Amino acid sequence: AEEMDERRRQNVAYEYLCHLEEAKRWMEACLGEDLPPTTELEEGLRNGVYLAKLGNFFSPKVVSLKKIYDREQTRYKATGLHFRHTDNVIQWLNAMDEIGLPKIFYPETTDIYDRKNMPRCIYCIHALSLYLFKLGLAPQIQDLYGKVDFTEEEINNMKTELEK
Amino acid sequence: AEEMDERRRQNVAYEYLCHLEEAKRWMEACLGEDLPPTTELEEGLRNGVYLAKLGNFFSPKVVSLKKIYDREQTRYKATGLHFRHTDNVIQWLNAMDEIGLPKIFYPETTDIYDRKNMPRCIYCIHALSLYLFKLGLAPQIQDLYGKVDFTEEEINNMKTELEK
Repeated sequence: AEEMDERRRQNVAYEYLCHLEEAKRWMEACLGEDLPPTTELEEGLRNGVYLAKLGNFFSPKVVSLKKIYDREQTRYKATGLHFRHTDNVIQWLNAMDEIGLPKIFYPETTDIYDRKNMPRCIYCIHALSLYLFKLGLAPQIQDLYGKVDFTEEEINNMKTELEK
Repeated sequence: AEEMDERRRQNVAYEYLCHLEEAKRWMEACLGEDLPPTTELEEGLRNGVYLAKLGNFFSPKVVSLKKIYDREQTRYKATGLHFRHTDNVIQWLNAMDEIGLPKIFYPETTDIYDRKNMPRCIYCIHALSLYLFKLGLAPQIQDLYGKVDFTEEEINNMKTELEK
């Protein structure tokens, strides 16, 4: 009975990993390049490069690839996050505003850059996917709730990450 | 400078009130009846009656108006929530699953019944609205961010509610 609030927690972690995995595959399907491992996707979206590319994918008229800061992430891999990376997240936000995705789904720059609330970012990706799909601008995102598994260590890691 | 994290907080509350107002009007537009005041909408969705009605509106195959418990909410007005109201929320959930709304957006029964996380409910309504609109089953939800105002007292009440 007391272990219920300890197993339900395991479930949340698992479900979030599935949603992450789904976001990862869909972005890859759209971008045509590999994204970091599902287990490291959150940290891998922080510099906003992938998001800005996603923006270019559906709203090219608003997000030019040549104007993305550290497009190859060489700077990021080398020194880490830089204040200028924030512009990338903003380009993505502008991309979504251009195509009509309702703002209630938008995360704040800090939510992704300072990783204050990455889940909010994932949820937005998912909503953007549903919106893009209905406009016939991107493939449908997958649903992997039960077809995908993760090691006990990964669920455990995600669990503690979703708490403290 | 210290009042920034106290004004930004005011903004969040305001934004949420706008989202609630938008969900309220859209549901009314779909249902053809009045819903409680935007300021009391959250508490007013707890018994799931309006949600089940929303369910019947887009998936009558799954939700029969006659199988909604306390459809007139007479029980509710008399005595508060009753365990049997939980079924209404569940009918709404089944409605969404039937039309194919991605599960990532679904709140848990407890989130709305025990009011553990009503915002999750509101965000789901918005995703549902976006989806239903693309299916041509319902009118488009409005964007009221700037067009609408609330009293200071209301912004304030919502603010403290969104914290402790």
